Amino acid sequence: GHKEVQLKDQILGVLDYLEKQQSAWPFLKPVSLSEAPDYYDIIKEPTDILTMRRKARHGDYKTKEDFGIELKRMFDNCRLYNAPTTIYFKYANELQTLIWPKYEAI
Repeated sequence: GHKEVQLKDQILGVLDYLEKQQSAWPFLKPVSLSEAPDYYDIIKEPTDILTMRRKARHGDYKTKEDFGIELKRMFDNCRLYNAPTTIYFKYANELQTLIWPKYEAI
């Protein structure tokens, strides 16, 4: 109904802002299974911006918190897989800092 429609539109607005930040490049699409099988040996709940966008468009987020859990996991996955000294880890920190207030405002 209208609450789910409104929520979808708000989530897509957050993902739009997310996707245009310089620190978003590592997170735009799923990690290639072909290129990086070892990634999926460590990360068992993968996600990325494109997958969240497609899920949102198709109504797969029933509540704000369902989206929040997956958005948080995107950053947590990077900081589990990659070392603290990598640019990826730093970009995860920078991007989460930027986006979390937008998420809370939903």
